[PDB]
Amino acid sequence: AHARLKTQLPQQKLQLQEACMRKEKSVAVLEHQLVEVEETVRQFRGAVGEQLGKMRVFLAALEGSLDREAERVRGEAGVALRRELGSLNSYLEQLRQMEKVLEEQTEFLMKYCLVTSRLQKILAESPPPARLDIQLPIISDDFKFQVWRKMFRALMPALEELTFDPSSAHPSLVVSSSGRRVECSEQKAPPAGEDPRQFDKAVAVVAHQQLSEGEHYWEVDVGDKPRWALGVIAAEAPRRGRLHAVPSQGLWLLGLREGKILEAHVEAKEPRALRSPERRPTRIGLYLSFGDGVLSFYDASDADALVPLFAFHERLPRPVYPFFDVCWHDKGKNAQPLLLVGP
Amino acid sequence: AHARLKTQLPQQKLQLQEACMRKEKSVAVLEHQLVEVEETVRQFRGAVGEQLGKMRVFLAALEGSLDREAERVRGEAGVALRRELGSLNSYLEQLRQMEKVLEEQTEFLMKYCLVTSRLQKILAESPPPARLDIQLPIISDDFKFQVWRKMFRALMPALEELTFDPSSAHPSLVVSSSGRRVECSEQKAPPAGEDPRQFDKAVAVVAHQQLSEGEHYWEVDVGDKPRWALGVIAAEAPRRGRLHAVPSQGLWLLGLREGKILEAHVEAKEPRALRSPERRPTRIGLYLSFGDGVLSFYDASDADALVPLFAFHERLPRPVYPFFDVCWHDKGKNAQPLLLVGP
Repeated sequence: AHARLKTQLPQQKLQLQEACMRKEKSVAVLEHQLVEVEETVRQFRGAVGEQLGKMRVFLAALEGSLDREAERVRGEAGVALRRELGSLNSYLEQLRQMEKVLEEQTEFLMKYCLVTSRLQKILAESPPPARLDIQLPIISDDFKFQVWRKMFRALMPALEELTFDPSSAHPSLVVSSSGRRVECSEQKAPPAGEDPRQFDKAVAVVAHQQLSEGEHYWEVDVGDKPRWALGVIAAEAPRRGRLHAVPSQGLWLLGLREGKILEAHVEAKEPRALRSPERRPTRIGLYLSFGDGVLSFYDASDADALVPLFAFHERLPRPVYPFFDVCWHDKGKNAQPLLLVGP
Repeated sequence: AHARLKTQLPQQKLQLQEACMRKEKSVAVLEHQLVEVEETVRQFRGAVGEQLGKMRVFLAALEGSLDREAERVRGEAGVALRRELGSLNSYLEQLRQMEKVLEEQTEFLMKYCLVTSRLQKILAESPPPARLDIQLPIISDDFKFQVWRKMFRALMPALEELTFDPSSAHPSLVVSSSGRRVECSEQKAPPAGEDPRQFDKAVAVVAHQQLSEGEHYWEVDVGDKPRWALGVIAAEAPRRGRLHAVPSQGLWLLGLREGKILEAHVEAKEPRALRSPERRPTRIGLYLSFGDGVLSFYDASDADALVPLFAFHERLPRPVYPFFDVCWHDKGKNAQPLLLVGP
């Protein structure tokens, strides 16, 4: 019995040592967990400070602009009214000199004609009364709302530097040397090449830059173009031949056709039409955020107020090229170009 | 000739004195004009500072709330993980004591059973592994937009203290003692009195307070009430008998009828219907600003995001009572009350 216990005791000692090692590993895990919680709280504070500081720097920029405009208009008004005051003071000094000369028989008769002529000239040279016109921008109760809508365009990041690929371009379309303007050519196009990257039948161009992650925003000036489409195309999605404008094939579109109808190309038998704004879209900004997987099309005709049109909410694959369907030229009826707005 | 000139000279002196007095008056006008321009620039700076400081104090309040929540969750996590660390340290100390006891024939055999039993109890009392769960609110790219919509409710002023008049109330309607709840009574109403202030046939109540000038905002919880109307009534507008819901008689309404249809009562043959939100309105805030003459009805179901419904833009007369058409009780089908939301 003693030998069995003496042989079993090292096994118990080894088990206790293993338990102590596991406890030490758990204590190290707990310490690193506490450190990581503190670092996560610091990072959350930093990120919320970044967002709210973007809001604060927009507000400070607007306040500085308004204060500078008020200072400039006050300076101009002060300069003009001081010119008027100096002219009035000169006229008053001349009138006082004329009165002093009139206060001072032969010499009086000799000087009376000159004094009367100078007084008549001074009276006829009377400047017109000044006008109380100050044209600083007035701020009513609505003004804060005018700021609030104005905040939206400021919230979105800087316009993504996008350029048009000549290689992926449809053969009819010609891309300008700057890379921000594409338009259809009335002349006959060359036959489509064997390169699968360029579009065969869908008359469209995709931008050069490759959106990968994070928030992105880019604006397209459409003008008064009759029919077009703006959106994103999946990199794995095929391009040769006609393309179904559905998220399932890999196209997220906001195709407008026949001038008035603005239909968002959602998965269905037919792209369901949205409601047209009271004035036609001339400049539309696409906002793609990969973190929440949203793609929103904001009508930006006035840079102050951006009104939403449609927002896809499904998760987006990486990477999606921005996509611009300029469509057929239609014997000059659709010659209006889609141009990227650059900062 | 000399006598005529000598007699005419005082007339010229008096004319010069009058011209000098006019010039002095003009100089005083110019000086006061410059002072008033400087004061107007100071007042414009003060007003824009007030609006942008309202925005900044909302942003600072949100930042303080988020920072306080982060600090509280860090403190709770630290307390819990320190409890776990203390338990692990106690277990490690017990294991070290057991190992030291095992390191130290008759005495060893006597103590071996107790040491083995204590080691087995310590091994069986092993705490489960900790879980890395921190529930601070995560902020994605969308979070700033979540702030921006949240700014709207913060931009509007505090909820106007409004109470229901029992005297102007329709005879069927009963107003609670607090003054923020009105509902129809199933019992038969007394005959309408000769007082012209209360409504004869239009089943409605107007609030006690008299809006005079400036921005004002007040919220009504409608619940799931089938038919009602919210708006403003001109003080000069007659109330006895049926009232045409038009701005020309003096009623600005957002009457909802038959549950789904939400029609803004604009001047026409028929009140033109708006578009219904995807979920029914349960709480609607009216915003009246006399400076720009706007009356806007914002659907406020979530206090963060307020979506506009309709905005009258015509100039409003002073003073307009807020107006609440609770309509006929309809044998218990329309017994749901309209209650004013109070801060």
